[PDB]
Amino acid sequence: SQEQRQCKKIGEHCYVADECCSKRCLFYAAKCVS
Repeated sequence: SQEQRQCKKIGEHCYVADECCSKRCLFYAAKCVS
């Protein structure tokens, strides 16, 4: 199958890493960063 689900990609808002589907969130950046 092929499912397309995204929580928060690069450039999104998030308070923690868990909040970001990519797990690239930072307390300073507050946004998913590569």
